[PDB]
Amino acid sequence: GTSNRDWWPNQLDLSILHRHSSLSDPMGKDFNYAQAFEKLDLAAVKRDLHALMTTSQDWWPADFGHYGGLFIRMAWHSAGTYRTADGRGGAGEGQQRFAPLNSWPDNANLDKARRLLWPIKQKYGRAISWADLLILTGNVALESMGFKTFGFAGGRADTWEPEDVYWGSEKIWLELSGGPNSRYSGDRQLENPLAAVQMGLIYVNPEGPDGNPDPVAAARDIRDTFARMAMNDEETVALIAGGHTFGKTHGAGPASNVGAEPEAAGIEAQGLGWKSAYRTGKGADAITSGLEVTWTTTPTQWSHNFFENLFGYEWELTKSPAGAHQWVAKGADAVIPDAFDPSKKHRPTMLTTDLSLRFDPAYEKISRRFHENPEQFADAFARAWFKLTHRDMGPRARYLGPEVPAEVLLWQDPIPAVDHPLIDAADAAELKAKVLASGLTVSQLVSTAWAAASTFRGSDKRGGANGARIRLAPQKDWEANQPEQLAAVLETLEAIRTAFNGAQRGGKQVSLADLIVLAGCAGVEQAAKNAGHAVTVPFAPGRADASQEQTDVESMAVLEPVADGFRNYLKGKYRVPAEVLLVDKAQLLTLSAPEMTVLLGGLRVLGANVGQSRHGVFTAREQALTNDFFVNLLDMGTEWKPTAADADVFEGRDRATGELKWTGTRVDLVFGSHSQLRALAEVYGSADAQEKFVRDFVAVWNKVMNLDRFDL
Amino acid sequence: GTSNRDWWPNQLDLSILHRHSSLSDPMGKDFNYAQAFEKLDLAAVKRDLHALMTTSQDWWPADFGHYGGLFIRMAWHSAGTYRTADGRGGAGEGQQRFAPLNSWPDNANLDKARRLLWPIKQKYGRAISWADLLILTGNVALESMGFKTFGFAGGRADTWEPEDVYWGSEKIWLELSGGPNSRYSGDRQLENPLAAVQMGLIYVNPEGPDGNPDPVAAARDIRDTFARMAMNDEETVALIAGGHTFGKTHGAGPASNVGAEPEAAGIEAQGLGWKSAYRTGKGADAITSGLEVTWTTTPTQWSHNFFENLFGYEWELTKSPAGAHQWVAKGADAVIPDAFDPSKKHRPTMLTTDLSLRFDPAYEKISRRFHENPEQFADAFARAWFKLTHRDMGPRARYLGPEVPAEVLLWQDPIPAVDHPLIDAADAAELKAKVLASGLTVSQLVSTAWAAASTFRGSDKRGGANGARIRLAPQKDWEANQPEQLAAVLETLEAIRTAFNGAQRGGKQVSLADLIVLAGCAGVEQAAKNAGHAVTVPFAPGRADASQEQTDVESMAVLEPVADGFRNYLKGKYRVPAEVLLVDKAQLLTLSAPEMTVLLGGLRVLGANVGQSRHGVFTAREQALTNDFFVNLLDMGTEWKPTAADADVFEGRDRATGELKWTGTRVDLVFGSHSQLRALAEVYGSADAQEKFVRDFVAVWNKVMNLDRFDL
Ligand code: HEM
Ligand code: HEM
Ligand SMILES: [Cl-]
Ligand code: NA
Ligand code: NA
Repeated sequence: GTSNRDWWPNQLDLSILHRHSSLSDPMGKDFNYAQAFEKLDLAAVKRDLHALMTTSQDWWPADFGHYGGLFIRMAWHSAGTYRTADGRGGAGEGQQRFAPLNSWPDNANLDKARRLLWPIKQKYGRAISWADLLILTGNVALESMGFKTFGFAGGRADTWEPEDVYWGSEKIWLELSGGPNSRYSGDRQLENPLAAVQMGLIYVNPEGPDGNPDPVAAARDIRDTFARMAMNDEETVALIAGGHTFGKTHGAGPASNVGAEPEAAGIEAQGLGWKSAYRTGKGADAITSGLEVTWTTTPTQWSHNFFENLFGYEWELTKSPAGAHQWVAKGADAVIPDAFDPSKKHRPTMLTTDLSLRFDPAYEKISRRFHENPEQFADAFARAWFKLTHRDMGPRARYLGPEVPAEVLLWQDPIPAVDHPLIDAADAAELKAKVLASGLTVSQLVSTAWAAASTFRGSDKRGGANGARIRLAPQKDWEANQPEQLAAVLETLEAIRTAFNGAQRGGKQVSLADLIVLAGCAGVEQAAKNAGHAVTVPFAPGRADASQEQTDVESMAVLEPVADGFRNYLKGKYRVPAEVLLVDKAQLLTLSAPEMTVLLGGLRVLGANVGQSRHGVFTAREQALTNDFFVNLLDMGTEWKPTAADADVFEGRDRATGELKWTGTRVDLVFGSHSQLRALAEVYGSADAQEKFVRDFVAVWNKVMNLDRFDL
Repeated sequence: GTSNRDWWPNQLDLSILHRHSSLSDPMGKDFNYAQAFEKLDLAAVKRDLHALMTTSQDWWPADFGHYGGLFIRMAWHSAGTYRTADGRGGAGEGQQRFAPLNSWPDNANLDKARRLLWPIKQKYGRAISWADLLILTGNVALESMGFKTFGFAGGRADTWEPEDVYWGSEKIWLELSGGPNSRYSGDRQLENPLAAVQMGLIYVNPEGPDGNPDPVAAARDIRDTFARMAMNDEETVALIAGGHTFGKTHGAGPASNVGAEPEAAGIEAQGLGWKSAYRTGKGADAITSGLEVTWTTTPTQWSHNFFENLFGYEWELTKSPAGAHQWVAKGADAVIPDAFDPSKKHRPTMLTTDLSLRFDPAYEKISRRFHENPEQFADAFARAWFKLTHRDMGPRARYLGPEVPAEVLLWQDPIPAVDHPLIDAADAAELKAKVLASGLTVSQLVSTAWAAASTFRGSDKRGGANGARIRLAPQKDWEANQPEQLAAVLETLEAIRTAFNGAQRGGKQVSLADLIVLAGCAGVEQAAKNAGHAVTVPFAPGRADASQEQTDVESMAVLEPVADGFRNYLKGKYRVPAEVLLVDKAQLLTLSAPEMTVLLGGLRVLGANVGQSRHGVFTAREQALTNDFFVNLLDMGTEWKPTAADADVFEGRDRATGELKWTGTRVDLVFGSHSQLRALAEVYGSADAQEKFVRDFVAVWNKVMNLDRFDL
């Protein structure tokens, strides 16, 4: 059947805003995962997982009689899709069990790992999510083989359909770089927001860059992709050598033996894939990557044998039974045990990418330190394994269960505890009146609260107004945040705060983080009053102020809005049309198409635009909350044309007289162009819509102010 | 960006079950269109629409100074997408304003017509839908130009995104037959469920079949496509001759002047398309179809001039100014007015498809009768226009406002009024005990109530258990309904009815329609009891029994289920795989994926399979309501393979011993295979899910029993 996407392959896709509907969710609308998890007997789950580690199924026999290695790779792959650029991927939604990730070549035979866990998932039911189980299983694998983990948090709710993610433009799995859809340009520059070298890989090609078995060149791809997944040199070395302390690769015969990935397989495979015609198809005959490497003398026990082997031998380029590049120890004894035959032993082997840890000069210093000091190695690995598997879980308030680490980590963007009484309804009314009496405008108050709250992204639950980090480096200097206007608003608000907190009894006080949001609420109420409408904007106190010392300035760079349609802002020119970037921004904010529409039309007439640009400001009563944006956009008395200067900017002229009435961007005019957005704009631009516009605008304003409020 | 559809273009699409969520809907979840429409001043709207008819806009000037013809085409095209095969298309959801229909070639310049209506839509807001306004505007155009309509119902709620319709497989607009995705095979057989001859046409090609100007062969396409839109010979002639009493076609210059359709046009076109470089690009210079035909000497007034011209001249094949085939009257004077220049007159002209009404022998007799009896033409056209424009609105109980015709029409599948007290909860408990004491089994009761209720489709709101049509021709004879078993159940239930109605005083009686659904509910109660669960199934009385004379046997044939995965039924072998037909059926029943999953798992263990097939009956306690289907399907102890005889039947064998445990169809095993369906099966197959399975099943059972209950 030919679809709208076939006919008009470049039209905006709004479906990404309407995923995760009550319709697709088999749980009741009242289902609370946290409430179910908090009654889970986690100790009983961990005992079942521990017994599973050494209970081989004949449909996928356990290497060395232990599934630990397989389950560590499973949990590492669940977490390893994460990109810092947009916070998409990671383990936080259990997306490994859906398309496309369930059928990525780098996830080959993790279908077997997930099937081994069905009996335990079945036993504990809704009290443990697949998303949590995949990570827990990884932890129990490590614990069962003598490794002390840093801890574990539950709270990853299951999802019921594929995340809409840009994974790249290539039309062939594992396509080498330099093709018609190359993710590389210039001097091997990987396109944002990608964090893997090839379509269907987690980070890098274990053979080396585009198959070239050079460990030095491979090191470059390792550093670049791992930085793009929030990992520095020390963390990267600890993770790779930590993982490759356990288990083995599978390359027993030619890859051409392996059949269809799960999403392409027959219905009778019942959700499994990569069926191999090679000998038994499994166990001693398994083919996964096409490499055949076993790193250590005890693949089912924690050791420091990975670095002993890395540094204790010289390495020779060789080929797996499948014809993949890999390395073997020159002049070595057969010291490595076979996975199935207790009478066979093998020489030490390494991947190109393992030799990166010795032949990259910066990696070599860390690898030597970890070699000489295996206790430093074990602590770095434990901290990195925690960070990897929790990086997208959001604030510490979301962390459930008895194994949550007490140590607060810089990477968590921590919020101090609140140790004092909160402001009540009468206090909030008093502070709103003081804000409005200071002379701060609707535009200053709405702009500032928008700038603070709109850094939130539901992809990894980073950002939001909690913390008041808008006052700190680097947020206070982001071009979109208008740093000089921002500094003047914050100076006034901080004087209001000091005066209010000075006058209080009983330790009651208000955070700047709360006052920034409450001020924006006053601005919206004033705008409604300006329009002749009395509304109360909801407000929930309880935000706290984080310090500069509790803020990683480098990690915060990825939250800079370089495109924000709701402020008619574009830092530079991009491949991607501005209207596509607007819908991407709405998805990160968790907004529906109706919520995006009403929010943007309101923000335009409140003066939220960066630099007080007139673009899209379709009103003669700026700083009044009206549906003017919609009534004026949909007026067929106005005709629109691109400017000679700039084809991304449109003039709206009286169709009769040619008089210039308005200017607008692609972000403004898409609401009068796109057939589904124009239908929404019509509802808000109708003569009966004033009360609905104000109500809906206040609702979506309050939603944005509260995105990071997991403390509630 | 490469998507799951790009990687796996044959996988099932579940997104069609999760459209029309609260997320995409700008209205509150409490919004009731019927209540809004009931408060509309319909008189005021019609005055505004009368005024609009002759208020010409410069950007699309009115032919003859009256938009009536354009608006009649607009309304005809809104209604004209309808197919009897699945009930999809039609005017009932206002889909002409969305992709792809807003951009079909046959809908060229109807973007101008919809834009002319924006001021009226704006003025009345949510109190009149686009869907109601398109039809009402058609009605007012006819009334303006002197034709009395049969009436008008409101109540078509607006929709907020495109409907998922199979319009065909061609990848080229207007592709002629015999291409690589031909909708024709054999002796010009049109594939079900399509009801148009080319991709992007409403019914037929106005030049003739694949552009060959033979009015006799064109008549064959007209008869076939109109039949597939529920219209017989009389209705077809009345509609074509009626429509083409008004207005004109547009082909003033070559089609190459005409630019991008609306979904392809620049953002500056603000939702309009087909911008033309020919002269002024509008009015006298307009290009829409490429044909240049004006039928009557009074194109803005009801006349008898269509059939006077048709029969009154001999016709000569000629070419429009765009190169299109059309016909001119031999030796005629210039009697037809110009649309713009009072000093120009034209000879009569006709389309190939107009001449069909004269040169097809069966049409010729109707056309001659209409020519000789113009009152019979006016009455037939008025009745056909009402049917065309209301065909997909469902039972008369949905019809709103003060212009609803009182006459009950056979095509409405009418239900008699209830004129008696209904059964109460005490009566319902008595009837259920009598049903269970009769000896009717769980399997008999569930199968019968499923057969009765599951004919409903939300596409045109035809079907359902109201009317007890399962006891009439043709439903009582349908293979899927198991005619011999059905006869036996109906006889027993009619004996219980006769005895209950005979014992009543005060006129109280129960309909067979009610008793069939109540007897199904008792069957589900009994099944729950068989499984040790205490369950009440909700029931709402008030169905009535329709007569055979109130049931058009030929119209009822299109509701026959030739595929029903819920009974593991396939009537023959189709090109579409059975799991695609299952999701298609779920969409028609208005089911979500979770609802489809629970229902099918339950029906399999209750014995609802046609012919008592063992396929998918994965329980050892048939007629007990359990989640056995899920627990057994997901059991990894079982391995599945297609049979020798039949690649569409699968055997489930113990992995260890090779013993046969189960058999299943594609419809059974897709729940074990598709990654999203398997995630749902797992919820219902978990150790904590027995009660949730029972309660979810009862909810979706009652939902199906109530689908056609608009009387509530
Ligand atoms: C440059 C980064 C990495 C590369 C290129 C890489 C590559 C690979 C490859 C090709 C395999 C073999 C797959 C098979 O044939 O079964 C594998 C196995 C494995 N990897 Fe990695 N890996 C990397 C990082 C990591 C990290 C960060 C972890 C965990 C902290 C990890 C843990 C494992 C484990 C446990 C296995 C063994 C699976 C088993 O026993 O079945 N890897 N790796
Ligand atoms: C065999 C079936 C039919 C064919 C092939 C057909 C074909 C056409 C074509 C090609 C046009 C010219 C479009 C243009 O260039 O602007 C037209 C116009 C029109 N048709 Fe039909 N039509 C059919 C049936 C109907 C029916 C059922 C109705 C209404 C009951 C209808 C009412 C109209 C009217 C009112 C116009 C004039 C538009 C104007 O004045 O702007 N037609 N038709
Ligand atoms: Cl639930
Ligand atoms: Na994420
Ligand atoms: Na329909």
